[PDB]
Amino acid sequence: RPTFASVHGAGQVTEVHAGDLSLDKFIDAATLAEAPRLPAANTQVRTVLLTGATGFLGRYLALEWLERMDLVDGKLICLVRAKSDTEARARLDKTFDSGDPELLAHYRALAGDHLEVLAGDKGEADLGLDRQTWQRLADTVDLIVDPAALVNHVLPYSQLFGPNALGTAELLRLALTSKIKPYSYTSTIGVADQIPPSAFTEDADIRVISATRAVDDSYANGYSNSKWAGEVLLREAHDLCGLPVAVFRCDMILADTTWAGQLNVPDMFTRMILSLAATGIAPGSFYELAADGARQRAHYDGLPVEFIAEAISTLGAQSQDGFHTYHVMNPYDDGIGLDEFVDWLNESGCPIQRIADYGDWLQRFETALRALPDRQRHSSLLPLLHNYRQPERPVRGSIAPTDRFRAAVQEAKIGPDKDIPHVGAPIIVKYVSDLRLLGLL
Repeated sequence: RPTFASVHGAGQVTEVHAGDLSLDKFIDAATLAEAPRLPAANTQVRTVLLTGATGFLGRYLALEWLERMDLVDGKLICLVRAKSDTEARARLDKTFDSGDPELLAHYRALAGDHLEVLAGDKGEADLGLDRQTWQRLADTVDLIVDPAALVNHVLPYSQLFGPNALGTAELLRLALTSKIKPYSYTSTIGVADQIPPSAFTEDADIRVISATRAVDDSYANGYSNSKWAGEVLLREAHDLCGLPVAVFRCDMILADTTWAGQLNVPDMFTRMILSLAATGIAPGSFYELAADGARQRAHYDGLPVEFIAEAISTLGAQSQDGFHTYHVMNPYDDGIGLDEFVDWLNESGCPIQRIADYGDWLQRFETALRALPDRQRHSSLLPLLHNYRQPERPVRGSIAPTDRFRAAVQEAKIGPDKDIPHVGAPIIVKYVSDLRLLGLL
């Protein structure tokens, strides 16, 4: 099998190059030679392969695809990690049994005729699948939707290579066999960590603007490198056979209001809301104060999960030809930041008082967190407090450009706003109600 050492280490690896991620290292010559000669899958999608359905964004994508497949009497095939197909199906079923009877009924009804779950692993040859089954997927899948990844901000690229880079290449083997398949991929806006902002855009070829990258100790260095590698491989595949590709660079994915009991508990944002609610204390401002000591206008760049899933699905690779990259970010200079979230929590009846001095708040906050019972404390912000030692510098809008994504969302009239949504009080309040349902508050 291809490995991080084999691909990038041909001393230790201190830098990686886009050029090293050539398809010949991952895919056999016969497949590569044949790919440009193959026919395309039917433009009308009737079979979808979705990875990461047990994930937070992934489960929302599974609902979108189950609904879409229900329209056309089609099939959704989900690749899930488990020791057997039966166990894999049980894991997915559990994902949707969260204390919301309506969600459970909706999933069950759709799943009965439109869902197939296969146990597998992206890092393994043939996705860990039986060869005949892999061939069936190659023959029948009309779209690959691939949000699965190991999302870990502290691990090195050497360890994230298998699930995130090699895993992309394995899916590409499928996309390049029998019939050419559109591929929708989620990346991270964090790939910009090593790219000059003046050069970073949606339209750019990632291989050109990020040809060489460092391997080091900076935050999320490994994770961002791993996601970049998947984008590079997709670019190589597109040059080879023209497969339609949609890359969605995401960041903060928030909970949403339709279904109860659905949160990404370990996520830093979830931990922050639980912590504020449980302790009842917030700082005068989460952000740097102005010269006159006033609270400054700020914006929290995050988007609710249902909107993101709908956008990835509607604007994805099956929707048009070519290679398209989108920045799934909240671009508004709307004044809705962490301080506003605290105010919304209070308006909802969750009493949170402000401690004016940031340092004073931080010490009181750590003490209060330490005093919480184990179940709350374990899911709190305490293990991540080092990230909050200083107040945040406020930003008006997003750090990333969103011109292509916003225009596409507006053109497709996605969601209630027919545009990228703002974050509102219901999103924040949903964290509290869900935390209560889950037993954390």
